[PDB]
Amino acid sequence: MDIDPYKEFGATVELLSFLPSDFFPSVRDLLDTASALYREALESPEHCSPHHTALRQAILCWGELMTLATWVGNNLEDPASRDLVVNYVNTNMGLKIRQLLWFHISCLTFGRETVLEYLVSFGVWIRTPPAYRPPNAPILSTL
Amino acid sequence: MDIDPYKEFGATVELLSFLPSDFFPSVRDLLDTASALYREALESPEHCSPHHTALRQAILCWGELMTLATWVGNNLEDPASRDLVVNYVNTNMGLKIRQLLWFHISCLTFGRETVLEYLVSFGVWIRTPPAYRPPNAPILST
Amino acid sequence: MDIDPYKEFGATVELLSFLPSDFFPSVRDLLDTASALYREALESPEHCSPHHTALRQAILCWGELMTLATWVGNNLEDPASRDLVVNYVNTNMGLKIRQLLWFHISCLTFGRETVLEYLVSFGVWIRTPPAYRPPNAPILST
Amino acid sequence: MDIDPYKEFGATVELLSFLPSDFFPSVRDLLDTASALYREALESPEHCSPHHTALRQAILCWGELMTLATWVGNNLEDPASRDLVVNYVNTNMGLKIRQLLWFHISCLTFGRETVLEYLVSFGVWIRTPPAYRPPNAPILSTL
Amino acid sequence: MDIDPYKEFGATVELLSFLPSDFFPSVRDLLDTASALYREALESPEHCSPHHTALRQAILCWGELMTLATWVGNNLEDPASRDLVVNYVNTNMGLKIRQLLWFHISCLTFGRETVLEYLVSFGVWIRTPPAYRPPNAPILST
Amino acid sequence: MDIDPYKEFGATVELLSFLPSDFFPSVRDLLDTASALYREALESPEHCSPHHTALRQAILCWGELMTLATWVGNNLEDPASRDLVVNYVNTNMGLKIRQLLWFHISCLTFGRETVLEYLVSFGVWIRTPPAYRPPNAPILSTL
Repeated sequence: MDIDPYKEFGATVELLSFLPSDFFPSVRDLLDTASALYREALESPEHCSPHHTALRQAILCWGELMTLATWVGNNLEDPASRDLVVNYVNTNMGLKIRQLLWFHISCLTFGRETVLEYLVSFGVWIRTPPAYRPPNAPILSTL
Repeated sequence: MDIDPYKEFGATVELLSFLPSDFFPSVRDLLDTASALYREALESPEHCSPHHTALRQAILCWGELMTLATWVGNNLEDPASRDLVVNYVNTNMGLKIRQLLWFHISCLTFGRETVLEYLVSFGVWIRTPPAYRPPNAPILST
Repeated sequence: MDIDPYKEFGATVELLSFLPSDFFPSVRDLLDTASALYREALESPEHCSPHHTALRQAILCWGELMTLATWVGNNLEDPASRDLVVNYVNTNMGLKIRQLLWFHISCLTFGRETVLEYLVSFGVWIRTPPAYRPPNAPILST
Repeated sequence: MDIDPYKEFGATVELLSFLPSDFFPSVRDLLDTASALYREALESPEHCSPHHTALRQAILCWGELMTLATWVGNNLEDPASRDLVVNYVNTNMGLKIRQLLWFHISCLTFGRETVLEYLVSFGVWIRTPPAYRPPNAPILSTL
Repeated sequence: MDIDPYKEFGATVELLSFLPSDFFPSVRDLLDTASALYREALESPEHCSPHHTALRQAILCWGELMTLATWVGNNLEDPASRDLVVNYVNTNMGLKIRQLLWFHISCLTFGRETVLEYLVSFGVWIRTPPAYRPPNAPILST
Repeated sequence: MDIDPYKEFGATVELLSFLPSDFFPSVRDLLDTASALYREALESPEHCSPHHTALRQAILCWGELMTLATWVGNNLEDPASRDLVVNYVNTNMGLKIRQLLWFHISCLTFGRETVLEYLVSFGVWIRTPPAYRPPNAPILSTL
């Protein structure tokens, strides 16, 4: 089927799109911030929000990838190739895990509302030829 | 953090262990059955349930794997290892995705409780000395 | 337009897929069982139910096929191909008519819900790794 | 058993009989008009009327025939014969699908009542030796 | 994003289809008629209706084509190819611009309901073995 | 008849002119965004607003071009000429689509008024000799 991981949460991949690669922080730091401030919840037996759920679920798919790597490590041979893989994992696939981890964690910290609004305004901005883009981009805050 | 896929849904990685690895059916079949009776919802724009959410995501996770699985086969020159990876993805990672798709699709179909009851009800059979283990094992149903 | 035989009756061509082709019994038997417990109604002059209506029509569709099946055998001179057709009719087209007669006669007999539940309840079994698939498969009944 | 596809709908094959071959329009156009103005319904999960039901069911038997043809096409050999079949399909069998598609669609558009009445009066007419038949036949309308 | 220019006006492209393509009048004609009885409005500063709005925009899209059209014959040498373009424009596209301008100008003239009613009406009549149909096809009136 | 696509939206082509043409984002982008936040509506059987309507219809004129385009690159023999047309479309006609797509998507996202004001405002900035045209420029968003 065609599942947009974002509909549920009133967002759509096309929207969450305009956020440029450089925008999301490190998978680590993402993970890091999640455990830093949602661990307890995340660990707990309480689904805490469709948001929380997804987050766990993602924090997890990521791990599996980490292992796919660590095994491609002590298993794939021709370094050159065993490396081709490890980077695909570590990068492309990573970048994706980043959005997810971002979109969620952030909602968890400013609210689907605040987050979505941000996304909309960020777009507007980023969609602007520099010639007219205000100097600095729109940072996400709590208001 | 140590997040258990199954904690919030009343089960636990430990519990699911009751079920023998070679028992969850084919990812395909799982996907197949999901789209067969949840396409709609899954596709809906309203979490229909934590189960729904989970399932959606797991489906999608598997998906990413499949793409990695492809680009690997389309970017690893040396077959030997390309194939080495193209399987691990397609097989081991598969197991996990398999458990997930089952535990959730299964609940969506029969009910967390029923499902959990099943898991327990299954252990038994499976852990029962061959001497006395019924011909038919327990099976989920309505 | 893409009309699904089974949409209005709460199922769907996809769902019925759960059942293996070589599982619907013989057109005969179907017809036989229909006339055995619905001749009356089927023959009545009041739709007794959308199911009834459908069934009536499907019975009749099969019928037309059978006639085509005959006139072919009585009008195609070259056996080879005459026989070529006389089978396709009698066999492939048959499958479909078979599913139909079953899904409807079955509901008429046990109940859309029960029937639908059955289909789902069946998938399971069928999709269950041989290692653990019960001896007896699920079966409809009262 | 002896099922008259028309009893259900207070009609009988003998009645629906007098309608002459030339009377029904093309299977296509029938189909065409159905999709043109009942598609939605027809597609929908709602049985919409014993009428609708039958219609779907027929729109469908027709298709199967189309395929019986298309396969007799890329499968039957001796053209001469592979053609004998394709025409039986396309004609005799077709003419029948036509009535059905007609009788239903029409009720769906003027009502079992109006339709049946028409049929009765049409008969009367058509059953008349030309010597006495009014010039033009009775067309079906909404009143 | 599947968008049917006709949905919001209670009609559909498949419906507008029902009428034979050759039955819609000339872009010119249509155009001239819109100007004939709507210039004012179309030109007006207040959308006078979804119809007006659509119609307006439609007149304008057509325009851009007539332009693309020109610049082509005015920048293209290979006339066969230059003409291929210049025609496809005036044909396969016009036909659409044709029905679109008709569905709207006609609605603004007789009324959505009617227009719609007309469509089925004719469509059907036109497909009726003449032996049995009103003598002369129907037409739009207030 | 001289029809201004913008008149009935209390603005005019001559006004939008304030915005330097090179400033509208990509048709894609624009489309992408429209879908990110209006698909649902756009798609619906309810005219939702002059904006929605105009917009639906423009989202289409585009496609008609993208199609004339495709067909062109598939029926014109002489390539150089093919590629001539294929650009004048994909590029020139495009800008105009770009304008609409923006102007409408933009009002639907921030409001005819706002949108209108933006223009006048942006105008000012831009009209301003470099010597004095400030750092950031006007821009719609959520502060």
